[PDB]
Parts: sequence; structure tokens; C-alpha cells
Amino acid sequence: MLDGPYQPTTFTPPNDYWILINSNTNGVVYESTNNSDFWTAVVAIEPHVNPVDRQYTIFGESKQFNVSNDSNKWKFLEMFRSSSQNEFYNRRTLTSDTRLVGILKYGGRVWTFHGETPRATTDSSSTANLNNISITIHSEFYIIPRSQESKCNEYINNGL
Repeated sequence: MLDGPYQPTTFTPPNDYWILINSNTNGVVYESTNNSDFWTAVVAIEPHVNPVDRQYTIFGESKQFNVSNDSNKWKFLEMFRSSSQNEFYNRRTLTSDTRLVGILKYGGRVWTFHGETPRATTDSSSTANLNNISITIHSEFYIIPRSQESKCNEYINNGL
């Protein structure tokens, strides 16, 4: 079921597989785009961080985000834009003590986990071009087929 760990790389995964990323920095966890209507980058914020501006390179662009974390857990911020001439906004947050992040391509949508562990659930984001969405992963990752989502859900929420 759980294939991997696989080392950091760029590729475009098949549909119907969860990519489950074990984040190991407080920088950019992954960046994903089809260069048309879909850009998502996740940034990781360590526990107990007062509001502060931090610089991140995503999609070859230097960004400053105002960032905070009042929790005992890690916060993973989905930064999203739907066009190359928009700024990013914080579309989703995953508050986690597992440090695991999930991405799935399925049924015309991209699915990720958000909320707070151990009660994070999936959500979808629409796109007109799902097939050309690639991903750059900056950390070790695993592969779990959709068939076994309940397992991926367990991992996201309770760790490996």
C-alpha cells in the first residue's frame, strides 16, 4: 500500500494516487502548477511563531508572506492563485503534528487535506486542465492509491 520513501523530485503524477509528503523543513514543502489556471505552493510554519514576514521562492518568484503559528503543531499553508498575474492567497491551512501533507489528482479536481489533526479531511479544487498539473516536492514522499485513501487519512492524522 505505502510505496516509498521517494527522494525530492519534479514530475507529474498519474491520477488516482495520493502523494503523501513528509515535510522536513519550515520552508517550501511543494509547488504545483499547470501554468494556466492552477498554482499551489505549501509553506511550513514551525510551532509557536509570532506574526513575522518570511521570504519564500515559489515558481521562481520571491514572495514575502506574513506568517504566524500560535499552536503546538505545525501549520501548512496552501498558497493559491488562478492566474500568473495574481498574488497568492492562503486558501487552506493544515494544522498537524505528523508533518504529513497530501495531494491527489482525481475526477477533474486536485484534492488535499486540511483542518487540524487528528481531524483533517480532504477538499477539492477545480481546474480546467488537471492533466498538465506537475509537482515539485522538496522532501521525502510516499505513494498511496486512491483505493487506500482511508490509510492515507490515517497517516495524515496519526503519522507513519
